Amino acid sequence: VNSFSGYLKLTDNVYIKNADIVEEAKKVKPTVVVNAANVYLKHGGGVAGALNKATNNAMQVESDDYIATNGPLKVGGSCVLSGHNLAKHCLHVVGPNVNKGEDIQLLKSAYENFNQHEVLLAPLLSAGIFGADPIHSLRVCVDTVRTNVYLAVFDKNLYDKLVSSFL
Ligand SMILES: N#Cc1c[nH]c2ncnc(Sc3c(F)cc(F)cc3F)c12
Repeated sequence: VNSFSGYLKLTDNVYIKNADIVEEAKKVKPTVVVNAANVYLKHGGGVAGALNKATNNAMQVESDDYIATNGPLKVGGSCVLSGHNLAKHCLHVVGPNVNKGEDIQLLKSAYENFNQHEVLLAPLLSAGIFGADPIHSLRVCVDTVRTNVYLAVFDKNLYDKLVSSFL
């Protein structure tokens, strides 16, 4: 039993809800919140911009030190950093950005990072400003992630479409 509330169950391990991931993280304080990161951990907009703002820029400060030490992530890769006031940990996962020409096949690799954590609160990877089809992102999620994932979908209109078209 966990503290996530109001989710629709899609599969044995994938759950979904119309919610603002920032407000959902602040309420649940999950072990792991997933950020829709880029390789530079520059959290400017989309989910990353919103998560970073909620930490009062502490996520960005931590991230800049991480990059100065380690260099950029790979597309499809991830790193674990602090969750600050939102979660115990933040798993920064880089899905391919379609508006950058990156191979959508890397989306499966990106979701594989979720399997290193038993339970996660997460957005759909590569959705929103990363330009991929959210219906496709949900399909890859369900077909790749084996651990317990609670998906927050900000757009109520998109959420209803994701539910109604789910196979
Ligand atoms: N900005 C911003 C946000 C603030 N809270 C959020 N909670 C969830 N998602 C997003 S952005 C987004 C989207 F619009 C569509 C999609 F398919 C995947 C996404 F990550 C935000």
